[PDB]
This record gives sequence, structure tokens and C-alpha cells, in this order.
Amino acid sequence: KTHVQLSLPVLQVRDVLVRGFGDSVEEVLSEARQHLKDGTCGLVEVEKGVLPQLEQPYVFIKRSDAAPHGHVMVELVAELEGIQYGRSGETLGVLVPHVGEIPVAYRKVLLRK
Repeated sequence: KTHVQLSLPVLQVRDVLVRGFGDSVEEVLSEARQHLKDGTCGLVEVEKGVLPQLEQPYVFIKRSDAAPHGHVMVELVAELEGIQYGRSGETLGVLVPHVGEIPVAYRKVLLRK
């Protein structure tokens, strides 16, 4: 399928144990997609002071359309030193590995895979 319904655990930035997916734009997008498929991907909602507490490159989910079955359609955009790889809509948050942190919420998304 070109899209997959996922419910992403929303993590507080200060709980996050593994603060990014790797060391290159291509690796973080690769690892993000693998973790999304494996159900091992969390979401941190972006506010003042969040991103400097996480590791670059960043992987964002961004709204790709204006929401089947409650699931917002999203796609991945990476960012490294102020350059984004991909073009999409509003940021829903930054993806991180999930290693058992307790979430505050779930974000239902339809991921363009």
C-alpha cells in the first residue's frame, strides 16, 4: 500500500532516550521509515526549545493534504543545518525512536510509504 494507518505515541522531549535516527539526511529518513513500519517510532510536538534538545538531522512529519478515518495524511521531510529535503505542509512533529517511553497522547496519521 502507498499509505499505512499508524497511531504514533506522542513523547515529551525530556523523556526521549534516543534523540534522533542517525547522522545523515538519507540515514534518518531510512531509519524513520523502518521504525514507522516496525511500530518503534515516537512523535515529539515542536514548540520553543524542543528542537535544540534533539539531534540533527531531524525527521519531521508534515501534513501532505487537507484526513481519512481520523488519520491525517503525512509525509517525511528531513532537516540538517537549516536545509529541508522534501517539501510538504505544516509540521505535526519530529520523529524519534520509541524505546518504551510513556506517551502523553497518540497521533493518528496516514503515512505516504
